[PDB]
Amino acid sequence: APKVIVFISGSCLFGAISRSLFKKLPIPYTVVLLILGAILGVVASNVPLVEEHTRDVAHMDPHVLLQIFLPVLIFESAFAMDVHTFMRSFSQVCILALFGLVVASVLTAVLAMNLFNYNWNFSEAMMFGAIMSATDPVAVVALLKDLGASKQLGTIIEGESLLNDGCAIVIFNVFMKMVFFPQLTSTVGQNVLYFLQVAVAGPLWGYAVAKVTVFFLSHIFNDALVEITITLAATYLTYYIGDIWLEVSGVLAVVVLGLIVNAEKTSISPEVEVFLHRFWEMLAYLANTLIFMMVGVVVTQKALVAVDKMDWFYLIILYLAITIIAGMVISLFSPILSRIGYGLTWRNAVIMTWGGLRGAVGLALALVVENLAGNDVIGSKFLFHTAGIVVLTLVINATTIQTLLRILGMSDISIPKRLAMAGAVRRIHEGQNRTLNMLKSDRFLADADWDIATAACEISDPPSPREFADMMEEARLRMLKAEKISYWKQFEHGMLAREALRLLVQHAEVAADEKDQFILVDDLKKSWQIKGIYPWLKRKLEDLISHWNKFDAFILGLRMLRLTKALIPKLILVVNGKINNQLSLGYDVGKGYIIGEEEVGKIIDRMVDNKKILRELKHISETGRLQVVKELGLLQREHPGIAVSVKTRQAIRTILNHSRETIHELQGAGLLDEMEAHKLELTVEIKMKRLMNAPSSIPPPPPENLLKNVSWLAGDMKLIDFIKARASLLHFDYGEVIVREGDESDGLFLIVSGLVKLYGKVFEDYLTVGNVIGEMGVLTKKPRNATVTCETTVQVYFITAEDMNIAIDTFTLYPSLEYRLWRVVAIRIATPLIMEQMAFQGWTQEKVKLHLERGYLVDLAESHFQFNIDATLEDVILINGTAYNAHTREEIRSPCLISRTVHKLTFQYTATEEPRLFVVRNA
Amino acid sequence: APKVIVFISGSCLFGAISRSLFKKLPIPYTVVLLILGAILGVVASNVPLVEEHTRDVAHMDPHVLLQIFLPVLIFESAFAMDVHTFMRSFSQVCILALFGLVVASVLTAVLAMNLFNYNWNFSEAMMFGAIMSATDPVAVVALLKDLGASKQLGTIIEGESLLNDGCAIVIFNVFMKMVFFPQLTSTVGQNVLYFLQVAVAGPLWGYAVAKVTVFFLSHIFNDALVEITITLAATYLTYYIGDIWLEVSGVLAVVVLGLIVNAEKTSISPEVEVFLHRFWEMLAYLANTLIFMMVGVVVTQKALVAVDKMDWFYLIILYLAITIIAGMVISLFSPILSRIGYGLTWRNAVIMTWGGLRGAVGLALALVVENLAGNDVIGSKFLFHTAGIVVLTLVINATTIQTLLRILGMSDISIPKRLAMAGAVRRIHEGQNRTLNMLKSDRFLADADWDIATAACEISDPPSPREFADMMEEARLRMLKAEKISYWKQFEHGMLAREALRLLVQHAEVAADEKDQFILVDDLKKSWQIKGIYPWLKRKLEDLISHWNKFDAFILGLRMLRLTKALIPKLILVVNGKINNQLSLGYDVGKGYIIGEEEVGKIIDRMVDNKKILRELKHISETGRLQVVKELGLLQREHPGIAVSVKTRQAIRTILNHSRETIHELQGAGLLDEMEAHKLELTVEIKMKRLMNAPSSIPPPPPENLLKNVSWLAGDMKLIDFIKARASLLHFDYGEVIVREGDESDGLFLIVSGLVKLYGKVFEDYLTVGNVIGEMGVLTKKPRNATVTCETTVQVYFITAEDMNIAIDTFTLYPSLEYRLWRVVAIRIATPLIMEQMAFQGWTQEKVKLHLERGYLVDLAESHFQFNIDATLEDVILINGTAYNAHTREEIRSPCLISRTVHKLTFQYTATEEPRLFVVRNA
Repeated sequence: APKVIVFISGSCLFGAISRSLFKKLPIPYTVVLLILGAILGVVASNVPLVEEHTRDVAHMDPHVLLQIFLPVLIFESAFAMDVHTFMRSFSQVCILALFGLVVASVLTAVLAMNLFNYNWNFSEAMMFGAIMSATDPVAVVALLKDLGASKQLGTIIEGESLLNDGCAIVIFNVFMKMVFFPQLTSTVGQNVLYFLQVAVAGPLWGYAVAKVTVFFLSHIFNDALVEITITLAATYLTYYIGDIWLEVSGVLAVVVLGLIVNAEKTSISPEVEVFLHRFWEMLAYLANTLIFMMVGVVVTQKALVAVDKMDWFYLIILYLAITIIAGMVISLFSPILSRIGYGLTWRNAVIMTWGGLRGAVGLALALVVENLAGNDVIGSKFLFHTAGIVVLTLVINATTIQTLLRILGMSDISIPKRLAMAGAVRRIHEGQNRTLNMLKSDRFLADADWDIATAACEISDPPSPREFADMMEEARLRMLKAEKISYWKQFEHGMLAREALRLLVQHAEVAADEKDQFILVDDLKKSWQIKGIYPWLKRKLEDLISHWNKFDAFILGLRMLRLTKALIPKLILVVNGKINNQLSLGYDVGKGYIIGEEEVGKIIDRMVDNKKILRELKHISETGRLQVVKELGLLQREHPGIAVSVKTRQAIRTILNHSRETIHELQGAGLLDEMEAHKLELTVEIKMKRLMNAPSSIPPPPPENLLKNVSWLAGDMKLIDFIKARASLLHFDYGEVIVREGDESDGLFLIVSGLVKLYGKVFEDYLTVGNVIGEMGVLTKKPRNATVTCETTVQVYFITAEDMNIAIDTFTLYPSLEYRLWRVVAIRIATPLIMEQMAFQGWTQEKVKLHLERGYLVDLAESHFQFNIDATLEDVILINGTAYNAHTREEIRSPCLISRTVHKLTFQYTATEEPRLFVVRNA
Repeated sequence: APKVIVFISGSCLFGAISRSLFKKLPIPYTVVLLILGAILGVVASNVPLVEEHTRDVAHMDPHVLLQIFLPVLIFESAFAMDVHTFMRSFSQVCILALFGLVVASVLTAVLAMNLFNYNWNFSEAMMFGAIMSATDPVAVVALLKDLGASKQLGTIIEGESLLNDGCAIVIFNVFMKMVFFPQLTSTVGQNVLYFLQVAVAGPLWGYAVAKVTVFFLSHIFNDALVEITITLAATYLTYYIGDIWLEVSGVLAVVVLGLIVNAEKTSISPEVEVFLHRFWEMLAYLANTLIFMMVGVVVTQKALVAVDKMDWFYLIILYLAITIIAGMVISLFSPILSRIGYGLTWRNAVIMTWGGLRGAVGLALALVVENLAGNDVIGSKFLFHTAGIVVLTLVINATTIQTLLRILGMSDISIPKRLAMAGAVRRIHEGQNRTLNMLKSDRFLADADWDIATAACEISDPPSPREFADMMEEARLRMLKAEKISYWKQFEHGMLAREALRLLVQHAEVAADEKDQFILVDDLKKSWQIKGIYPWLKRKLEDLISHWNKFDAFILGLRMLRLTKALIPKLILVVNGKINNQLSLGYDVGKGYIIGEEEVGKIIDRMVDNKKILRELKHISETGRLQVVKELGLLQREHPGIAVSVKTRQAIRTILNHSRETIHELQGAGLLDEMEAHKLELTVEIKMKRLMNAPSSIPPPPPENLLKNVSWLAGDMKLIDFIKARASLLHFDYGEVIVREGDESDGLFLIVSGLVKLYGKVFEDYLTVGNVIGEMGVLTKKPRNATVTCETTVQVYFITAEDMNIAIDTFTLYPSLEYRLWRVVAIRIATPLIMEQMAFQGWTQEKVKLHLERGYLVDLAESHFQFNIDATLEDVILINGTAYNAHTREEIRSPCLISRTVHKLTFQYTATEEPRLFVVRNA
């Protein structure tokens, strides 16, 4: 009876011990395992009891390694990697990785045939090439996440290594079938059919099963066990069908499946995602430790009894030559990918070519070859050379990559990061000091040994023009830091998607590394300019495509061609989603950029000593913002329905995020137990996942609905009825100027279609559908100050000023028309004042807008032209009028944000400014 | 070749479909599976292809069910429940479940022998009894948590059912060995040895392996894969060693192991805990669906071809009889557990006896019996009756338990809960309305179809003396709700342990649903009165136990008795930990209760209109708080070292929780990226887990250290040196009075040892080590006002008032001695004023103390006896003096919290009150 429990349990214990011991040491733990296996070799040669307990797991069948270990390893490697970052450059890195692996494998095969003294043929040479070209992503990604080198470098290395592993496995399987089973003979047609199968019908099958199971899981809500078991059963079924047909080359199918399940994040809850990630990580860890222990035992038992010194000499030459080949291949290839539009610097190139670490896949293939060889020396030579390369790489490169990284400055100590950690540590120290000072005066905790508590406070973490150039450089660095801070603050507020945030911080770090450059709008255009591609032409053909009835009558197994009609709309819907999946992210960059830009403007205007530097910075940032908003408006005009759908999606996402924030604030205040908060969050999540299944296209609403749903017209049917009675429709062509600066208040505008340009005073802006022009002119009777030019053909709704005055006089309820108009113009004119004065850390646009929404416009008629100040109200803003303080005789004119030390003030009535002001009282 | 993939994958898919369909319907989904299995029976009898694909999984070996399915099911049921709640009721539930199960099994066996027409001996009858006495916890607890019946009832049912399953498995194994393998013959000695093995050496082995692996895992930090694989390997090794020796009765061992790994929460990360819970849940779900499908297929194929109508009649009689037996057993037992000190009401009794749901364990045992029987009719009768009872129970009881629950009012709609959900929903609606009003005025999102956004707002959730009795009843309910709110607020602030919070809410609900009583101090005493038990006597013997050296010299395999000396201290340390594990929770109740009281005394007095009700409520709450603090002080006096250790632990826990709060606040503000926050939280968690490994006992510091570490003496060596020079030591016995009311300000007193009572004018308190008495008298020169009586023997440090006046005159630095004293007395006198005035939702003692710590005592010399008010400062508190406002001539006397509308005011200098006041300026 075979005996396996002792070996498996001892290997698990040895993996645990060696993994915990070598956490601080620079070499990986796995080599220790190999070393331990070597010891278990020698003892097993002498004591027959250890041989009896080891030989049943050490000398396994090759089919266990080819069917159980390798698919698990490759699927975990393809599952852990973030697919979305791989997708932005998937085709380019695909061609790079495949051609590089083939070139390297052929070069190593020719070297093995020529340099070695053994008599090896060509089909036993590409086996050696494909064995020693299967790198490992996990070790290098762990190393790069340890010192924090770079996200892009890590994910590029991970993707290239995964592709290398896949095609190396395919090549090895083909040539193993050629060598060890010579009776299997095929012609050129059979070979091209097999290649077509492997490279087409495998990944297609995996994609099909992945999409079918995602469609299944989309019907299941609030059920984790079902999602877990369905995903695991689907993974096994994909592997089983792809492995009875394509043999080992079927692993590609499950690889593709992993990527699909790694991409979709709506139909699968995050708990299921983390459980599946941990499950496959544990399985791959088991397989890896087992493979290393077996390779150590076998290489000590039988592979080191037929080795000469010439073998060691060949091994060291081989180690030099594989790195030389990798470096030459990368250096030769890099001009081509630079030409094609892929960024590959030379420092990234040298790090990547020195970062090839051989892993357990090469050892598994070598073990399979050794098991199939039998008593021939080819198996021993294969295993010895593969283990030698693995140990040499794990000893040398895994330690010298830190030296190369520190020398080249891939991850240099960023003064931004230094200031951030210093500020966080200082705040932590102040908070701990305050907490300790509070606790030492408590009534109960008055006798504890405070030396230990004080020891718990230990927190530690590791005018020349050239001077003006240095000043503008550091101002640029501070601007980029403020931009990154704004991006992070927006993301934590539930305003930006993860992909949008990643793109923004990528552009930020590149502009930090650029030669005194900033975020370029031309570079930013790639976020939303992928709208005009083959999906658009396909949608046009599909909604352009009578003859159908004639064809169906002619048909009456071609009857299933009727299903073509049933497939006509669905594809259209599908392609709509693709356009949606390109438009939303675009907005999630564009609008987001806008918001961030405004904040950083104020920041530089409060920190640059030289006025010229801040002036030029403000100019370039403002023209970038203007270009972004113009392009956004043009995109809105180009494609109406998808824009409406994405705006509805954004509004619902913001509403649900703020409701969740209310839930958390209530739960932390003790008014809600865990059960009620859990249930209400469950309802919110159900509504969010329903929103994720909303239609990707929505018909554009008619202009009557836009007139009805004005932010101040809503509330009563009389208001909208009278406005509809007295509204005019106006059409304007290209290049027309509607009103000019200095013209009187003819009335109130409403952009219901098109894009318009509003310029005057040096300030300009672009307005789109839903915007309203000229409320101040119709309210305060002052002439207009901004000329509007029609950027394109524009339809507007014009309401005359006399009709608005009549409507104001007609309705005098508590939510008065004039009151609502003045409140709206008050918040719109008071937001920048609070932005300029209260520019502290932690106040975003959404929070300040909600805070102003809590406030109200306060009448001064009851106060008899003299406002009573208070310490209860957070802020008071002078919107209209002129305030006079008898104390010190202080005269302030609107608009202004008066200081908190300002006491009671009086007003004087005039025919040009009736006193109106805004207050935000506390709760 | 056996064919298994189709059956397993189809069963998984059918489980998914039936689980999704029956999420709303009342009956459980599993019966559907059984029904589907029935269909798969009939087809398999006709089509030979379905028979070929089914017969290799439907008719399995009994050893698969006895070795793979049952250990997984029992381990999962043992691993799911909370072990601490089971251990709290261990003494009664264990004996109740075991003896009641034996009584029920014997009764069912006798009924099977007598009522049925089959000729069965006693051993097969007891096998039948043990098969049909194995209930199921998961369905019952899922039903009880669905309608929210009760947590305690659910966990009691869960524990009792787990013990039922274990004992039923043991009895079944013994009688199966008696019946189906008659050659295995044993005497009385072999039987008692086997019973001793099963009931002693199994659980002991599981306990030993669990403790060893917990000790192993305690050396591993920030490593999830190692913890997961070590725990899984340990579980398998425990099962394997306990199954080659005890056969199926070895499952008890792994059961115990589960409980241990379910108890420890320090050495195992929460991520590992949730992964292990999900892993075992998925495995048990697989085993359950497989068992139900196989039992359906087998019961339709062969078990329903040898059934008469008398079998159905016997089945319905048996279904009546099992419920009758369970009810009679529970009703007969309940007086005994009520006498022994266990709460078992009749409503809980009837719900528990109607809530016994048969599960998959009975079906697995029936399948094993059917497989072992062969062609005899006993297997068919067993399987038919077991499946009939399972389906009858799952159809009837799983639906009528809701009817009984609603009729008896186990979970009635609590008006407290109704008010809480109504307030939360109202706040949610107001917040969503505010967010929508903000969004509809945005510059970009102005064209989205707002009908969908408005539809997203749809969120909803389902003077007579007798009148004075009703009023005091509702006031009591309001007081208990305020107490529960305070408990939840304290727990979310990182101040209470989960067990302490559970204990407090248990007392809160018991005092709510029982009479007009409140939370009783006598009932609360059980939290910290388990200190005086056999651990204390054992510690005394172990530290009273030369002679050992003489015995070792006499010995020089008794040499290993020298290890007894090495075993001497460790056990002592162990027992110290046990005492710590009893003291900490006591404080986590006691202090917590005090804080809860310090909330309600600031709430109900503002709510109750009648002075009598609030007066009596305040009286009873005050005397309860006084009893609690007196008992706490006596406990501190009883055991010094453990009290010092737990107080140090509490201080460090609070410091680390507040540092984590600061980290989260910084991360949400955008100043910290995800990586920096992750690393700093990792360091905080490392320090927290180091604190969890701190010594359980600490030597008491000398009084010199207590004098040195005064909250205001620290800062300079000269101050502490002079104080140590001029400090006197005083000793007082029982019943002595140190000072009396009206006596002159002799000086400051420091309590360094003992408990003292301070009473005076109607208010009284108890003071302990570290408290300071008489700062106001030594500062303002006012004579004393509260007498102090020595509750026990007390050592104090006495400092004369003249010496402190000399010290005040000697040191005049920026942190002056008088300044520090006045600040300390100012915050101590100003906390209750803010508690009374600002009694809003969300202000706790810690937050208000930190807010006052941010503030400072403001000098009035620079203001020339006229303070300037501002709107920047949050609050201003009058400490000493009399404020005069020339406007409206307002005179305010110390102490008072002036209103926020109070403007600038002047002061008049007097020899009795130098003007001093506290302010808390904003950031």
